Amino acid sequence: NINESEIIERLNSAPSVRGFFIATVDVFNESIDGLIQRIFRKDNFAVQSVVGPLLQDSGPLGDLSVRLKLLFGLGVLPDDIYHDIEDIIKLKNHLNSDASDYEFTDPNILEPIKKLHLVKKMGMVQLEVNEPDDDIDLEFYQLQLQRQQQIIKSGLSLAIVEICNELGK
Amino acid sequence: NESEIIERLNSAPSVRGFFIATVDVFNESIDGLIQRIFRKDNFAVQSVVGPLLQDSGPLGDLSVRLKLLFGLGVLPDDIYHDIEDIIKLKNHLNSDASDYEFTDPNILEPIKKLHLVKKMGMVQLEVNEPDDDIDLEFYQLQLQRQQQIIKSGLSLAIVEICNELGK
Repeated sequence: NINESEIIERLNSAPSVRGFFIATVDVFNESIDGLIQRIFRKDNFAVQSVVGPLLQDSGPLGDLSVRLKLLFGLGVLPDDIYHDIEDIIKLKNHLNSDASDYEFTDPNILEPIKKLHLVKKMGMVQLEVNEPDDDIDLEFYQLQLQRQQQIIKSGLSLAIVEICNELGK
Repeated sequence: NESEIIERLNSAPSVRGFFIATVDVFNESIDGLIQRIFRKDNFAVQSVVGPLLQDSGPLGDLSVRLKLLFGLGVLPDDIYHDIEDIIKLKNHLNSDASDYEFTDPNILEPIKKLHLVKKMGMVQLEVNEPDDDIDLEFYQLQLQRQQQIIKSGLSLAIVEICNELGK
């Protein structure tokens, strides 16, 4: 349970969508930084004297996105993982450029998340929406809509958790 | 391979000329290394790898791309430093309005400092003069002889380095 419950606890904690996505790229960031470090000899102080700078923020390999391209290019990440992470990073940036807030139930969020290889792998679960003159009562109309969101977000969180597990092997 | 590059180092008319050809050589040898160490197939991969490697890309640079090859464990310490070291030097030269000569100290000392020139075996020195004048003829001709062997020595180092880069 450990590692997983930690990070998914962390994702729950995220109050908002923008909050959420920030936390997940952060999560990935740490997760591939554990990898980058497993491939550049953890140790020689001589060798870290090249590598450290290479990988610092200001360095040519400072940035998460480039760090992905490398690992992918280098035959270390699988296609499907390379794309998913990239796709999520790119989504976070969009939202972070966007003045309007969105919800996990919204087309321009939900649809991105469907395209993602890993939700295609794990399949997905969604609560049926509000329809006029269907059984749903309007006093609950709202709490139910929150509840759709928490379902979607949780599926996503499981995807993310899976992804970090692969990155860990 | 081994030879059409001894011709390159040869046809170089000058210290500056020499070092420019020699990092060109380093540049293309290491290119083909870097290239084989990366995935080199699928469009999607060549779609990511293409631009990563190209010049404006993060791995555009030679020296960046040596740095990474070293950190991956691919290049031995000795050869990383030597290439790096010879690069510092070509650049030095390329920023310096003064022409030097292989027997000049700012030039020969750092070349004697490389791991291969110590290791393959081009080791010596030579007193600075000439004694007076009525002597500059003779002395010119010894220098001329030394330059050409120090030139040759480094050339051995360089072509060796390259034959490792491919191996």
